[PDB]
Amino acid sequence: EHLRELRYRLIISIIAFLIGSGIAFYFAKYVFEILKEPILKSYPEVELITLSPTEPLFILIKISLAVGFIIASPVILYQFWRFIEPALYSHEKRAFIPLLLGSILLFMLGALFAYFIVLPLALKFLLGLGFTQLLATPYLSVDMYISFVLKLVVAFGIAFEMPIVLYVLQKAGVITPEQLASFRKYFIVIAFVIGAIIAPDVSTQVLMAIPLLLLYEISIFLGKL
Repeated sequence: EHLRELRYRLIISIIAFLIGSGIAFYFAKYVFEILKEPILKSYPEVELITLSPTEPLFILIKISLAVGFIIASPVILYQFWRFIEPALYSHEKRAFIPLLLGSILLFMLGALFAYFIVLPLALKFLLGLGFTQLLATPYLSVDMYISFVLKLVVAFGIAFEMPIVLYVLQKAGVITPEQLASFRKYFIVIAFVIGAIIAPDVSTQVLMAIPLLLLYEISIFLGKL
């Protein structure tokens, strides 16, 4: 039965996923403007053009999905939690609700952080480094950028979860604070691996990474038993 529950909770997450995608589809052209402002106001000379033959949808869809995972996270986190505790780890259920709410706001926070802190600071190191304006004007490619923004905004939105998800793991006794202090070095690559999978150059890869690592240090810090 431990095996069937997953097949009955996963479908509840994907089905809700398609609901947040259908709704977002309409707010795609809107959410799309948002993702442009950072560049349309900071560097108006920079020109973003669809190098593609006529693929403005590919961008509208990719967005309508990721962001769709943002508005649907409230259900996703719910199904997730209700599949592990009290299910298999915790027990009390008064600690369940606060888990949902917290994890919920932590998602919006994890989502806001990147879009308002990471992404902006990223571009600054991408083309905002010195008077290197001559090598970049009708050069900007919407894809590279847009694709970057989203992937970056999501990875961070989720990454933020590790804490709470790991916090509960420790309180239950599955993982001790020390076991992590010994995984510090190994995790460093993790943050540098994910940081390389979405960031173009070192400056960016390193940038975003640090924040995750740092937050991961908060988790262990919370290790107050």
